[PDB]
Amino acid sequence: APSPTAPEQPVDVEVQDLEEFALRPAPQGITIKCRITRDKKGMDRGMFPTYFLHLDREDGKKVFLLAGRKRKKSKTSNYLISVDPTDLSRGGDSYIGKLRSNLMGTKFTVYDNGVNPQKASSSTLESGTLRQELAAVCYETNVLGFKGPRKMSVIVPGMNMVHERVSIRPRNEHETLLARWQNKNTESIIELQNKTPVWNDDTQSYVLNFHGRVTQASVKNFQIIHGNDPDYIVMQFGRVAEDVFTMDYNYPLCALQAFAIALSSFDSKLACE
Repeated sequence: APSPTAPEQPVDVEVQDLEEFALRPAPQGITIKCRITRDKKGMDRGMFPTYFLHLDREDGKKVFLLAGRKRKKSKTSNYLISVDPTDLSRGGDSYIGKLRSNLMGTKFTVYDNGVNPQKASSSTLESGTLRQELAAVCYETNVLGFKGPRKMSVIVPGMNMVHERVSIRPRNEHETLLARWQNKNTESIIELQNKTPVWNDDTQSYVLNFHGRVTQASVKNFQIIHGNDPDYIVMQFGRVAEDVFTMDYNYPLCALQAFAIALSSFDSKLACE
């Protein structure tokens, strides 16, 4: 008697500590399905919106995971990412990570809530208090926007063989995620990119298969892959309504990397949506 083949059933991952969850790589074989809600409360007053990440459960329940919001006054551009929604949405500054862009809008870095290595701190520069780099996002600029979707590359800390994330605590400009990519120090990192949208001559549009989870065309819709493994979707992000988007991630990413990446797409100068 041969054994039956059963269909794979999705199981709801559970959440205890939110910070612990947010840094935990999606396990092998498991997709963490979420939605991001842009809350426009306060925009009438000149306030940047708060974005809420909720786990999108099979039973239909929505479990709060993270919130993100752009800081009022910086002459670059940055977001705080927090496990306290009230504090973030109401003007506070507690955070487990933060998303920083360059002047141009084309480069972003995701850090954790450790110490900036430019604070006059000699004491700290040595073990475990220093700022961790979690992700770097780079957006390509183009020739008047040559009738083509956004191109992005994403760099993250590499994984060990017990499938946990290394740690990258840059002490100088030489050791950032962006630096190691540019200088081809690729032992300690992973290079991801957005999956190429395929031009469809019938629809006269660029398309990807989001498998039912994205329903509206948008310049912000994307999927992230390892370049040499294009069938395996590492994360996907896309519009389902005016102020709501899905966000799904897989190994190696954790919620905070994926959310941070998604948030970077909302900022963009070349501001389109």
